[PDB]
Amino acid sequence: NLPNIVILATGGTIAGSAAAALGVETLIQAVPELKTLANIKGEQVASIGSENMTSDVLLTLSKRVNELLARSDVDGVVITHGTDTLDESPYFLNLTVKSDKPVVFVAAMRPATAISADGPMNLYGAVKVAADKNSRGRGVLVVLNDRIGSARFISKTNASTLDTFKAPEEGYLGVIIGDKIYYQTRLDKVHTTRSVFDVTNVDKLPAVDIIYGYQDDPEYMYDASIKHGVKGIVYAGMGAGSVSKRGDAGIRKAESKGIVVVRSSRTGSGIVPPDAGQPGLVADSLSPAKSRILLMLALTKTTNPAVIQDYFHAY
Amino acid sequence: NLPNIVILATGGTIAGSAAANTQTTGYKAGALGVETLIQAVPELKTLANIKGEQVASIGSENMTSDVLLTLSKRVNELLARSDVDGVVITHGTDTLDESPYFLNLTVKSDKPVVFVAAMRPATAISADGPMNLYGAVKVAADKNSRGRGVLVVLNDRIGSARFISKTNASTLDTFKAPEEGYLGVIIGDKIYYQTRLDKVHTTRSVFDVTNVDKLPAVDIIYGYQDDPEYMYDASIKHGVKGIVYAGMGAGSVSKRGDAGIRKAESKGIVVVRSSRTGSGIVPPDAGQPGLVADSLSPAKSRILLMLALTKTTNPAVIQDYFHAY
Amino acid sequence: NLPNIVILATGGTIAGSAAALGVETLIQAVPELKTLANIKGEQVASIGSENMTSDVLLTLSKRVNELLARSDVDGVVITHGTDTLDESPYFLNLTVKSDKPVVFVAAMRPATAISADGPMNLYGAVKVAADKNSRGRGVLVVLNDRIGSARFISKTNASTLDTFKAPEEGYLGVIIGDKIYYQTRLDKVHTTRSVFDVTNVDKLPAVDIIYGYQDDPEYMYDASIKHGVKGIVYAGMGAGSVSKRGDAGIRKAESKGIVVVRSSRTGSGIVPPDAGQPGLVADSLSPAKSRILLMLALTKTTNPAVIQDYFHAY
Amino acid sequence: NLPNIVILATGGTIAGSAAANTQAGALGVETLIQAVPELKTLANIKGEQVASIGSENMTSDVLLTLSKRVNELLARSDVDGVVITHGTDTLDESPYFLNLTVKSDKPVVFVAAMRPATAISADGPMNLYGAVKVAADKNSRGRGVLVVLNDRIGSARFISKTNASTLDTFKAPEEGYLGVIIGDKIYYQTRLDKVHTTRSVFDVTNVDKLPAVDIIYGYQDDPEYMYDASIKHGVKGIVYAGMGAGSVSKRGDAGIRKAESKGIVVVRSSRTGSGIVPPDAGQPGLVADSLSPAKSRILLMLALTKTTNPAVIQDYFHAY
Ligand SMILES: N[C@@H](CC(=O)O)C(=O)O
Ligand SMILES: N[C@@H](CC(=O)O)C(=O)O
Ligand SMILES: N[C@@H](CC(=O)O)C(=O)O
Ligand SMILES: N[C@@H](CC(=O)O)C(=O)O
Repeated sequence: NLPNIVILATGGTIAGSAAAALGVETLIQAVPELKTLANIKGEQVASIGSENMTSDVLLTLSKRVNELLARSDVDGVVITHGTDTLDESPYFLNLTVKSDKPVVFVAAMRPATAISADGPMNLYGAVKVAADKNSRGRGVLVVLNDRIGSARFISKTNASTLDTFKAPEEGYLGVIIGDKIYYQTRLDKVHTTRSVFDVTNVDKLPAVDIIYGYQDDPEYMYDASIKHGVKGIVYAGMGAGSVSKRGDAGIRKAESKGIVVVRSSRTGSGIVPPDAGQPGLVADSLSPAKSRILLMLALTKTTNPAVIQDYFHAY
Repeated sequence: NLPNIVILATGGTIAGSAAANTQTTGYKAGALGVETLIQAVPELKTLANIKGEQVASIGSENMTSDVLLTLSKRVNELLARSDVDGVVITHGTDTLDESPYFLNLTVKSDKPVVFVAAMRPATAISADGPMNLYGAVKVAADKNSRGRGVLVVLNDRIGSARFISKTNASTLDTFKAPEEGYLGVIIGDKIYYQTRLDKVHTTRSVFDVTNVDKLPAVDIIYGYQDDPEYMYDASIKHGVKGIVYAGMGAGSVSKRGDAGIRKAESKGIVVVRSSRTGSGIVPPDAGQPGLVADSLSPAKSRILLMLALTKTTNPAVIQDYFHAY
Repeated sequence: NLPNIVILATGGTIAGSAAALGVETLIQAVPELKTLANIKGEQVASIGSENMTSDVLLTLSKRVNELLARSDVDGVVITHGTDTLDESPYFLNLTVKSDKPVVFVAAMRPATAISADGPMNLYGAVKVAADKNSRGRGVLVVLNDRIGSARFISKTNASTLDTFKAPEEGYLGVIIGDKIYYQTRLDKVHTTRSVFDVTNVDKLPAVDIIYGYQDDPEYMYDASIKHGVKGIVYAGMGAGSVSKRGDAGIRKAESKGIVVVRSSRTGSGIVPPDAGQPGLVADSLSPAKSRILLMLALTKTTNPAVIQDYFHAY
Repeated sequence: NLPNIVILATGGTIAGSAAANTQAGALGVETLIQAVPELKTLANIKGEQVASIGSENMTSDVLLTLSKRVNELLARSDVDGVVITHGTDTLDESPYFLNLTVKSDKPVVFVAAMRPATAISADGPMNLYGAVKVAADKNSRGRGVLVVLNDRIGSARFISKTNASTLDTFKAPEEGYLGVIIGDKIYYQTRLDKVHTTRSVFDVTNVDKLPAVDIIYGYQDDPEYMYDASIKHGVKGIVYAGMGAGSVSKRGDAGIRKAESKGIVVVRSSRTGSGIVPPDAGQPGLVADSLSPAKSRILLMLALTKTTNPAVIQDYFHAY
């Protein structure tokens, strides 16, 4: 009679130890309170720092997620993950998961052996959220610090705080307070069941690099991407994707070689607006790191700029 | 009879023209002169005797350190004069993260140095420029602005060069510091100071570019999943003196990054691990290469690192700098 | 071919003169509205929103409902002051019953100020209202290039242009470079799905807001009691926490049939249920929005459990 | 060798228990101290139990007691600083009281915790550690009264509970934090540009009862009678939690004026949660500057022990 939730562990600080790494079965054991929310099965997809998360491991994760959500005896899925790269992995699965069932990413800033470690509660909130049927159809979820954020908006905004994960402009989809879920907001983009993206039959994703925008920014960074035959480049623009004349050169250069370039921003938030005056596609409100994921996945369907641009406004 | 303020222009949307007023995105930055700017706010004659000066007429995307030196040498030139009470600097927003901070390190006077910008062209409806400029001259003329570090004014806020930054691509209230706030606000034609910068700045800064003609080259390299090593090889192949890593979370290096950083350190390039995050502390970790950016943005870390390398190549001296400025 | 939009004028700083105004002056001032829609102006009232009252709200609410029921009205823009934009839009959010966009707009600076925000806000509001894609999103609050939900957004700073924020909830959408980007949707009961109708209401119940604080006087409840208020909202310390003096005074009111909601003086967040304390609980609703919900709920029911649920659903 | 730090306990959720860890009985100061053995690496601790209450119930009387005692401790050469355990519900006020009230350079760090000590991932232990770390840094000196939760060091003058229930609640969007605590080092970033502690004129050393000040909220249809009830019960000051920038409706206008008739001092603050309420000649009452309703009661309250002069009280609000 209780929901059947699978915890796929991938590593991260939620799984570390010290005197201030640890497998899935322990994370579960450190919170016996999980018993009261779901029947839990644990599975170890990887044990790496999320900084070392790569498109390849994401292909395995995504495939295993869809494989499990296809099952009649799996109600939702909770994914244990680091925070340094939690910007990208949930957005990946938001684009790539074929189910309506809850996929929920959980993480912690303090390791399990820290004074007032956030992992235990984050995990509890994440399983509770996953075990809720009202949690379906919401897109991939990101749960830490009592907040349920959308994979499309939520990112790490502070380097070291427990409350890092924010989306200033779009808030949190909802909230977990006093052992109650409080949904307030619904993502208004294409995701999960409605997404045209399918990585089920993909062995390898196209390479996509990220170039920063800044005063005196080198044109030779683009030459690198161009040389190594990268498929896409995400410019992390000054302000609203603004390019200097080196950005301009580098980008236009890349574009003649058939490299799809998307101008995002280095600011943290907001719309990069369309502009005939500048080269490259526009990222809408997509962060540089999430733009990479969308571009990377977009480059498995098409190379067409207007089409991909279309994705960038809808996804 | 009243304070003598000088406005030094560098271009930017504050001085952008556009064909129509409904249009907010995609125009000509630095199309108009400091005199056109000043003329549109005749209210400034209530605050200051104003002299305008055109240092540059570029969009701040194209702001180069070469113009920064020139600008920094000029501010110091003026504030040393008896007839100059404070400077206002009109500037783009795209790169207003870095120019204020630069002069925060290189200005040598108590006097107010207030950068000012607009998110909307002068032609836009409800253009923020005039009010912003009014506030900028206000702050500058007020003796009580003295010794507060270099200041950034937009949207009735007075932020510190050290903390403030463009936090949104396109909104008027872009310039924020979640963790540090604003030194002061401007409300009902009054200045309210609330905060002071608890870092080293201006008069007490050890960095002096009065006689420097070429600042050392510093590249920023982003952190992300599947980040390539070859970007580090690129900076090395080009004789760069410092690299700022815009790291994942608190400057976390991937395998590729660790190796890339480490190649750079071999050939004597100083590496600072900053954060793509947007705020907060990158703490020392002796299990990771390069030094640590404290709470300085990749943009700002690039500036300090650059100016640091004019003084020393000592990794420990520079690490001290990040913790102090 | 171009959408029909009625701008309903209520007053506010968006319509103020200085030495450093009717709906038609406002319209005249943004000639670019003509590119967005065909515009009719109406002056519902001309007050500072600080002087906005339930009975003017009713007049407005019915008029809005009346306008939106026409074939030839596509949407409604309400010009209004900021000091009470917390309340007015939420009111309409529950009482309106078309999917047609109802867009409140305001300005922190008067039209005469350097870099006055009125014109641009008014432009945005109309653009939003004239967009087919705006339908059925609940009542909206446009200022400073954001589309806020009436359920969430509130004045968070006394005097800045960007005052209107909902930290926990962000914006519904945004207006950048002359285009609208919708991003999130109100996951609460609103407009067409709301049970709250005021068509047949002449006077709304009286509801007071009492502030929570160290040494808070119990007599404030005694006062609200003397004047036979129907409901009290408590702007509690923290998550709606009562002192002994608040505990007893609320319990006092509750025994006289007055319905008490416990909200927060904090600015955001959930006041969770608690059997150890009296009053109902305000979910994430502010004190000012709690008033609007409670006073409307009092037109329907006096039943604590039903009222309580409204606060979790609406 | 190590700094001597006194912990003064007043109660609060930091000292709060519950039946299960997934969700109240009181816990002593020494229970809080033994829960964190790592404190001994930071300082010598003395525990002192001043009160044991929810901060809902914190009164101006106990704050007087809390003040006199903190001044008495800090006056000693062998006391380097004091950490105060206090509920979150009324940390808006107590800290600011002490900020005007303490005569010492020496750190006064308030600490609290949003989740009970009993709760899974409870925030009490780490918060206090932080609070003691700050109180035992000699660099915490001369910064005014300090508030530590969620790794942040906030100024008493600015910081407030902005969310009902979350861990990161205590913010000040316009002013930020004075410092933060990250990876077991303190990082100072900002200084309070206001009169505080040693420069304050507010002396309650010989004050037994504080004047009464009510807070009356501003809203649509706001009743004039709140003001009358304030008046009837001999209140010496009223703080107005106004609409926008302390804006008064016809009723608050009449009501304030009435209270001004009786020599009740009124301050127009704001219900919004941040920002400047400007002077407006065409409106009654004094003006709060950027002070919240809660902190305004506190500043008004103390000003009325010193003076009843409208001009002088207004100066306090632009200075403190
Ligand atoms: N390096 C860690 C950081 C964290 O989880 O907080 C990670 O795996 O992402
Ligand atoms: N592209 C412009 C943006 C602005 O100033 O608002 C610049 O940086 O010059
Ligand atoms: N007093 C004005 C303030 C404003 O609109 O900004 C009002 O009507 O609310
Ligand atoms: N009721 C508690 C709330 C808390 O501390 O979290 C108090 O203020 O004492």
